[PDB]
Amino acid sequence: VLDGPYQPVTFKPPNDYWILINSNSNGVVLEGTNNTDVWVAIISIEPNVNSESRQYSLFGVNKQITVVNTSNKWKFMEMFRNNSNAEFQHKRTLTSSTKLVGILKHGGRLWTYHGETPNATTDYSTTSNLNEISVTTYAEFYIIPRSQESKCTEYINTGL
Ligand SMILES: CC(=O)N[C@H]1[C@H](O[C@H]2[C@@H](O)[C@@H](CO)O[C@@H](O[C@H]3[C@H](O)[C@@H](O)[C@@H](O)O[C@@H]3CO)[C@@H]2O)O[C@H](CO)[C@@H](O)[C@@H]1O[C@@H]1O[C@H](CO)[C@H](O)[C@H](O)[C@H]1O[C@@H]1O[C@@H](C)[C@@H](O)[C@@H](O)[C@@H]1O
Repeated sequence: VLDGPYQPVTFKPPNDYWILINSNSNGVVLEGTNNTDVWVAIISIEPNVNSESRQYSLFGVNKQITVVNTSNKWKFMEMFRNNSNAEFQHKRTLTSSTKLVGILKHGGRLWTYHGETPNATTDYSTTSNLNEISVTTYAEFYIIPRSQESKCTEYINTGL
């Protein structure tokens, strides 16, 4: 039985649970910060978009990012910085036919998926303040224990 769907909210995800977000839409999918050394946002770009400048609100502030996606898959850009005075930079990308995006707090690190479905894999950003990372989701989501991560990886890559 799936733990969800839950509607968009700001919360503090517990350690060792995947938050799996089911985006139908373009724009910001999630954003998270501990206000110290992690700011992350995942931004969705629909299929077959030629190069263009778009505006996104990250933590209440408007940013202009130039995007492109000539694929028939959706593209999710992971934007990141580790300091409040820095600018957001593109760190990684997930290219997806399923439109599911994941985040996980585990083992002193923050985990997301990247690469291209059906072979998306996990990678991490480091932090010395993991517990304090909160997230705001902009679409409905499910919660899946890390003990069942192979299921979450299956969903990411082949659909709910
Ligand atoms: C190898 C592994 O288990 N991969 C896991 C990944 O594990 C990390 C994680 O636990 C971090 C925590 O900070 O520690 C890493 O290990 C450290 C170790 O403590 C020290 O030796 C240190 O000095 O260095 C190493 C490495 O830096 C662990 O390796 O955790 C992530 C987040 O949950 C998992 O996504 C990842 O799991 C693998 O993911 C692959 C896709 O990228 C692929 O799907 C693999 O099948 C998958 O592994 C399988 O599932 C895991 C959840 C776990 O059950 C593993 O045993 C299993 O093979």
